[PDB]
Amino acid sequence: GWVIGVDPDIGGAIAVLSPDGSSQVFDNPFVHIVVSEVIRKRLDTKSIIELLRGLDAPPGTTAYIEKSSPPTDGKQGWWSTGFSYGLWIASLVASGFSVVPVASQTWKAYFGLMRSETPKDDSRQAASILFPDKDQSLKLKKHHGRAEALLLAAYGKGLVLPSGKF
Amino acid sequence: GWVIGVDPDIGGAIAVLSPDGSSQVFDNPFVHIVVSEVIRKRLDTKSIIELLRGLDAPPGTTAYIEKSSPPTDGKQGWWSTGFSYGLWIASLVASGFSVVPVASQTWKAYFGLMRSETPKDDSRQAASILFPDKDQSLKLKKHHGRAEALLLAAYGKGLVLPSGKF
Repeated sequence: GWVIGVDPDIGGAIAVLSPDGSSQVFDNPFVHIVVSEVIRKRLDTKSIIELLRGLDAPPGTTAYIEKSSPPTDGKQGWWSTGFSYGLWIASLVASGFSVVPVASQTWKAYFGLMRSETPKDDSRQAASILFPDKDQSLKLKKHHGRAEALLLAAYGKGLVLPSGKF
Repeated sequence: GWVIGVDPDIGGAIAVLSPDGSSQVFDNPFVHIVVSEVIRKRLDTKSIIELLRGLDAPPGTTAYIEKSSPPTDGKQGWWSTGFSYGLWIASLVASGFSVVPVASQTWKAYFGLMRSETPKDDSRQAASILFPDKDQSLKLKKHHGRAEALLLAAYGKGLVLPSGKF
């Protein structure tokens, strides 16, 4: 009855949809790291795992995670993408959750965002239409990570946008 | 009293040194994946975790893992490197182990392999000198992953090569 959505990137989030209709979303924890004298962010492994071990989702809950691709930042931009992705899939399988990777094109096309002039903005609107109680948590432009994780869970659950304006 | 060494790559291995002097080494489990019509290998997350949960190393054992760098295969060659690395560090932290990353230059320089004409061959020799009971398991050229994992654990433990020939 539960479902999890994971935007695995820095700036991402993990969302939990419960069978009683309620939802939750948590920002991905991160630390700082200096790579070649440049300040980078890096996911916080311990905080992610402890977050997963504190969820109310029963073991076996399916986690829908975006398997993405950054090709204009190149080396150590794909290392970061694979690192964050490998970190999340391992943390989920170790917490008792089943993992289903979803292409970014797939969940965006389902919610009609594939060719959006404002993709991050529309995802927050689409996420607040599905979960109006998260409207506070989708206010800022930096909340598109929370929105993607919610849409990833909503796609995996098969939710549909109600008829109305966008 | 225990120590773990992890060559995180495909073709890598995980080694366990016990306080009674004995040692073990396991090949990294993998699956096949077709990426852009090309057959690739990819670490087996479930088999890695189950392997970690079956070790006799008590919780809190430090795991020394190589943090490496492949720059002549480029895109999706660094995604693979970060993916395997993120997969391992998450699987280790989730199994109760503490992680200490070690540069490839660091452990190679400690065992005098930094400027070796035959780096993979010498690592197997160095590993069989430290652990002669693994001589059978270091016979083939493809066993350099097992050797690296053993040397990673031997470095983290502070072992020294006895005086003698190489």
